[PDB]
This record gives sequence, C-alpha cells and structure tokens, in this order.
Amino acid sequence: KSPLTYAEALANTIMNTYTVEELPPANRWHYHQGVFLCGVLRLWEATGEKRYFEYAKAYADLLIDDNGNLLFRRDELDAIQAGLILFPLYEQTKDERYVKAAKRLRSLYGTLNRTSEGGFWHKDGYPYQMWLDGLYMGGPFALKYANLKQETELFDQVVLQESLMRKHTKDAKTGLFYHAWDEAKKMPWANEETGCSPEFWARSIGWYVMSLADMIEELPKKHPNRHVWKNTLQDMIKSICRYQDKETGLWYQIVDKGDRSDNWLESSGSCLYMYAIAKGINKGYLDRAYETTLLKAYQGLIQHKTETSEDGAFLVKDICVGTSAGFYDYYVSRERSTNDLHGAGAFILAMTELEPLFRSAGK
Ligand SMILES: CC(=O)N[C@@H]1[C@@H](O[C@@H]2OC(C(=O)O)=C[C@H](O)[C@H]2O)[C@@H](O)[C@@H](CO)O[C@H]1O
Repeated sequence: KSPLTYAEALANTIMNTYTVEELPPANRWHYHQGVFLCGVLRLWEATGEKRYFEYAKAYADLLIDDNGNLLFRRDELDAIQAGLILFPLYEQTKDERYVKAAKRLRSLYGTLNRTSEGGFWHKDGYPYQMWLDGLYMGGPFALKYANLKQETELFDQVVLQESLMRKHTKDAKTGLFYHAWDEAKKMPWANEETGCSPEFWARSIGWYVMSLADMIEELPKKHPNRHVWKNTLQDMIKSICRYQDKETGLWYQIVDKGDRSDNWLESSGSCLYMYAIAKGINKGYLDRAYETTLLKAYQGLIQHKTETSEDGAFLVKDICVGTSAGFYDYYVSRERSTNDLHGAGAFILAMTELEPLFRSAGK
C-alpha cells in the first residue's frame, strides 16, 4: 500500500495498545517514547489528524507539570531525545511549559562529563564512551534549540560531537562506523589500539545517518558543515547500500556479516536507512537513483517484517530490543521484539519521508 497507510496503521495499533500512562517505559521521559512520538507528530503534520497531535501532547503533559518541571535521567544523552517533541508542541500551542522543559534538557549539555577533546560520555555509567546512538539522542535537539533560541554555540557543539565520533569510529575499509569508542580503553569491547567496539551494529549507524539527514537543514545558510555532513551522508549511504540484502531489500543486525547463519535481518536499522535515504533524496543530498534501493527496501520491509493480526493489529516484527555496545555474539543474541517503540518510531518516520517519493514514482 502507500507508506502513510502503514504508518497510520502502526501508530493507531500502538495508540490502541497503550494509554500514554502505559507507553513504555511507563511514566518515564525517555527516547523510546520520544522517537515513537516524533513519528506520530510527523504523521500529524502529514495527515492533519488531530488525534496524533493529542496523543503526543498527552504524553508530554503526563511528564511535564504546570510549571514546566520534568523528571528524567540527568546523566543520559538518552533523556534529551524526547525534547524533540517539544518544538512542534510549542509551535502549535505556544504553551511556554514546553520551552521551559526544553530549556531544562538543553541545560544538561553543560553538566555532562566529556572525553578529553570534548565528546559527551553516553552516560555517567559509560565513562569516556561515545556511542553513535548519542548523535541522534543529543544532536538534532540541540540544533532545534539553537534555531528556536538563537544560540549559535549549539551549532558548534553538534559539529564537534559529530566530528569526534566520525574521527574515531569510521572504518576506512568499509565506510561503516563502529558502534562505540572508549577513549579510556577500559571496556572489554574496546580495541586496544583504536578504542572502538568491534562490530557494525545496524541501528546505531541508522541513528547516525538519520541525524545527518535531518540536521543539515537546521544549520545557518552557508555553514561549513552543510557541505561536510552532506558529503558524510553520501559516503555513509553508499557504504550501507552495498550491504543491502539482495533477496529481501533489508539490512542485517550486523551490517557487514549477512552471510553468517547466526545473523538476521533487523527492522529498526532497516527503517532508519530507509528514512535517511528518502530524506536525503527529498532534500537533494542524495542522487535520485537511490529510489530503487529505497523501494526495494520498502517492498521487503512490508512483505517480510509486517503483518496484520487476527484482531487487526498492525505488527512490525524483528525490532532489536534496547542494546548496548559489545561483541558480535552479544549483538546477534539480542531479543527480536514486535512493535517496540523505537522501531515503531523509525518505521513511521520512514513512511512519512517515503510517501512523496512513492507518490511521484515513475514521473
Ligand atoms: C546498564 C544496562 O544494561 N541497562 C539495561 C538497559 O540498557 C540501557 O538502556 C538502553 C535503552 O534502549 O533504553 C540501551 C542500552 O542497553 C543501555 O543504555 C536495557 O537494555 C534494559 C531493558 O530495557 O535493561 C537494563 O538493565
């Protein structure tokens, strides 16, 4: 069907599964709900259906009180991501509660611990460790804030975070990027010479390319990193696409090792690549010929990873559960779950960006 049809089916399925008080982890401000609700608000923009806006707003209002107060994990980049929902909520409502909450999250950057060259630790509990996922958790928010409040120092901050991750985790051979880097070389997964984790884990690279694809347009005009991030996205997408599965159109949990019998096709990473490829084409960062890769991914996604239940629920399966930096055997051993929120968010976002290219296919 058309991308938005599946996006609405998944969103309504999950909205029917959980009240906002249940949306897991329940009564917590966290990126799982933040990425799902980014999706639902994108869907609201695409369709104009107010129920999508209202559900997102109700989660925000569950967690943020009359004075803008919010409880969250104060050492985690992960806590910052859900702040992305605050910008459309504020824009629609002008309710200063949302800007107040946003400023609480933005104020976190100055409190977090850092590697020697300034890269944020993923959490206090992960000292000297940068994980690719954190570019999505902390980067787009910062640039939205920068534009809302005209704080150019946040442009500089995201430029630095990204350059450090790319400097330390990009593999020149494949062009893929390792999941995490430990400057201290204290974790068991840290390579003794480079500090990197050993594998290309699909979702983490997915968050990175989604981030680049979304952040370029938030930079000032003529900002030097417009060129840099475009170039970076182009090469990353070329690298990723080389590993697309020829039979299903999808990508593997461990991107470069799809021949391994204990590897498997994973949905959230695949949807993130679809998002970044569609977004890149839509914005002109990527050659339009990537549309075939994209539509092939779309066909396999639906065919192999989705279904409707006897009771009518739309199900996206084989989404990796929450996963840390680690080894091959740990990654391929991760639980494969259905309709997990970060994967549902990636699915819904992918569909909204795919919709225009689907509509115009052939023209
Ligand atoms: C420290 C630890 O491993 N905590 C577990 C959670 O992992 C953290 O949460 C996230 C995330 O997606 O929420 C991913 C990383 O694994 C890590 O930062 C999580 O895996 C959990 C089950 O949801 O169990 C915790 O013990």
